[PDB]
Amino acid sequence: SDLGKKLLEAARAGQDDEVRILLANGADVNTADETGFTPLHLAAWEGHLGIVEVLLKNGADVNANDERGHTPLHLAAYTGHLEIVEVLLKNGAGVNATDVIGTAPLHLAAMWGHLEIVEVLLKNGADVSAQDKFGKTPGDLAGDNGNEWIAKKLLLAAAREGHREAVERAIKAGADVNTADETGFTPLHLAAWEGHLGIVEVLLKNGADVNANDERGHTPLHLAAYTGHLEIVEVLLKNGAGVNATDVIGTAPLHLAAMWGHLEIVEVLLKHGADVNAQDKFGKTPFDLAIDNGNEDIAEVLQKAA
Repeated sequence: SDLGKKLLEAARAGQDDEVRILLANGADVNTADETGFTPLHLAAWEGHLGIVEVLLKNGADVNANDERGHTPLHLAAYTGHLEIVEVLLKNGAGVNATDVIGTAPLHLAAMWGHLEIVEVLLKNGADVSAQDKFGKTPGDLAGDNGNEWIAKKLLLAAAREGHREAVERAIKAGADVNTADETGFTPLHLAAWEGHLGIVEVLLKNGADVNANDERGHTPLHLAAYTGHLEIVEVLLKNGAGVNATDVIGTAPLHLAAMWGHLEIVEVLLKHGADVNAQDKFGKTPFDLAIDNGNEDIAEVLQKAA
């Protein structure tokens, strides 16, 4: 096992050239010392991007467990090397790998304040509601530690993915219910777009702006009529959400509801009192967009109202 101890000292030191000589000689790429660290762990700790790509292309397991239950992704979120976190994820690493306590890479990335590391985990399907042994969520790890900006980015991912439990606790921690992302989507937009009704009423009960606009003037009432979730449009209109509100292109929720074929939504929009006369920037009424699309039932229902 002399080739493995010199491989661990070469992968930790950063001499990538000695790794090439020893791997071509037949050294095990997944040799574990007394602690269980594979060369992929030590290279992800010291931050040598060159050695990691060599170990991953010859057959190093991307989910190598040490004695403490740390995968190379767990050590990649703790050090803060953004370039190393995405290389492991593209090879098929565990986005929600647990620790001895149950700590996932989403927990460690939000604990030390690595925002760009937290953002890449959320793209690869990370569970924000993942719980460890003590009952602390990355939303709790972010709001208590003092990283309120990371708590906003974590609250937004929870409303988009659909984890209802990890939301009200962050509001109890002082999180902003009207916080927006890069495009302006509040958690009210993300909850009505994916069709997860459970946050729509509880976020509405705390005091979220129902007629809030994004960077392009899109209110959450527009998104509810687009996907066709009728049970969400009824709750939004119950509180007095703007039904005649349009975006920068003049697109009303009636324009979106008539394009995709949602008869039960078009009726409830006409129930609260919406004008068919509204047009977009192309001079197109909800009647004309339903004719070319291939959906005549909506065109006939508004024709009876016109």
